[PDB]
Amino acid sequence: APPEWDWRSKGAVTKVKDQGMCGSCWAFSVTGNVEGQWFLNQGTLLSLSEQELLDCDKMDKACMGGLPSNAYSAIKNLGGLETEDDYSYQGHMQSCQFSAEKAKVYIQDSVELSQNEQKLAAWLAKRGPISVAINAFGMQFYRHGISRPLRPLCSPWLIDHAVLLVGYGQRSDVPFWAIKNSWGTDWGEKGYYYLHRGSGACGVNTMASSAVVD
Amino acid sequence: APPEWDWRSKGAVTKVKDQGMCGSCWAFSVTGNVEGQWFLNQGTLLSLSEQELLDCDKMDKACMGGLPSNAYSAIKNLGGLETEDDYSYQGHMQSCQFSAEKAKVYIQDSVELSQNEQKLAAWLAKRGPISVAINAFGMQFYRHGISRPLRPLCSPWLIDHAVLLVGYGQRSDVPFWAIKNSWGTDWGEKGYYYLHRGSGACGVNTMASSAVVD
Ligand SMILES: CCC[C@@H](/C=C/S(=O)(=O)c1ccccc1)NC(=O)[C@H](Cc1ccccc1)NC(=O)N1CCC(N2CCOCC2)CC1
Ligand SMILES: CCC[C@@H](/C=C/S(=O)(=O)c1ccccc1)NC(=O)[C@H](Cc1ccccc1)NC(=O)N1CCC(N2CCOCC2)CC1
Repeated sequence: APPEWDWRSKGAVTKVKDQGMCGSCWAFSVTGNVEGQWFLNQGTLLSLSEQELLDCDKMDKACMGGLPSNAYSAIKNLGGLETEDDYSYQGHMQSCQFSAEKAKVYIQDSVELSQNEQKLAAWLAKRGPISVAINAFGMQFYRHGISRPLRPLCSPWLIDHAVLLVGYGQRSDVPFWAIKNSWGTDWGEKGYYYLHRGSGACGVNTMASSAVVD
Repeated sequence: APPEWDWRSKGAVTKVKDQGMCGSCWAFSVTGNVEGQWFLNQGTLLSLSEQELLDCDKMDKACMGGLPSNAYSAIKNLGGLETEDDYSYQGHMQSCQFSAEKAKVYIQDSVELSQNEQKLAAWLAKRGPISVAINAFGMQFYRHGISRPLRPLCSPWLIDHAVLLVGYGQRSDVPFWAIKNSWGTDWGEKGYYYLHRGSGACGVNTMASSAVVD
């Protein structure tokens, strides 16, 4: 695997979005991963609908939380995912407005990735952005820099956020993961969270996954 | 046994893989079975190395064919199976790169199952995906739907392929076996072959087996 890699300059990542006051992080983690997979496997980067997951996925609970695993399944079962433009984000659940004929992206499966961060970096560089669940301890008071919270304070037992691994590298010889958040661009480093890489920081390596598009 | 059952929605099946131009079907049939056994008995689904079998299993012949029975014996003798991440698939034989400390999965033995399809269904629903040898005639032209070639075209005595039973059920009162193939996802129904169940179709029930984990 390469020493460093980031998908933003390669066209596999959409701009940073904002979930607002809705606890829909899980939906953004999933669309971000699916957007990357569709670009790399079908050739076009599209901004996909988180709202479809909020309204047409009852296994998950919209603003009250969800799991990428259930999201991938819902998208497959529904028959596709619409774009942000055809099904805009409202920040709250509503009756399902999914239209099989409006869907432009399809999922056929999903995979759970390795818990080894070296292997995760290799997968990322070769197959695209990875959906990950993390403990958000080191994010609220976050501004910039490579975050490395006191280990016990960011354990995998309290994972409570879902985001996206977009790249990795080293800043002054300190390994990092470039993580796309969903709280707008005015947060952190242009909407991104940089986390220490190689220490199982905030359980970032424990629940990595990706959809398998058609 | 349940009227229907499929391990895909239950987390015991990895993504559909692709042999490439290599007669390594036997290796995929075996890793698929072991992946299911380790998930059910140890709790985690890991994508395992078919390459290990191509390079380290000397009773079999890598891209020119193999027997599930030989493969189970090799895995046991080697001391386990490494993951796809640690020992990636190349589609051709190489020198053995197996390393004891890299082994993440191990088996204690293997069993040959009954040819009775009702018993096989019951065993599948209770113990997991089953490795099966099959006459691949019906798969050569397969597009979709429940395959049921004429007897003389799919003789149960002309076995040439090895796949994995992942589920069973019925489509319009027609009983079927859901079979995971290893020719990529563009083949068949998203990489899967659906075969008539209850008629010993293509000898699918004649060489059923499974690794024993625990
Ligand atoms: C209120 C839900 C917020 C939302 C997004 C985080 S957020 O809104 O940006 C945020 C972060 C930090 C402080 C406040 C708000 N969180 C989630 O969707 C998280 C994401 C997640 C967590 C763990 C593993 C994988 C994914 N999931 C959820 O919160 N879920 C609700 C509980 C559910 N549990 C299932 C088992 O039985 C108990 C309930 C799982 C999904
Ligand atoms: C060139 C080998 C291809 C490979 C995988 C099939 S394949 O690549 O998907 C494909 C599909 C359709 C047409 C051609 C090729 N096949 C095998 O490994 C097959 C799988 C198999 C066959 C028979 C019983 C059990 C398992 N094995 C073999 O081809 N082997 C050679 C013959 C040997 N004898 C068979 C008869 O009894 C004594 C031993 C068994 C192993």
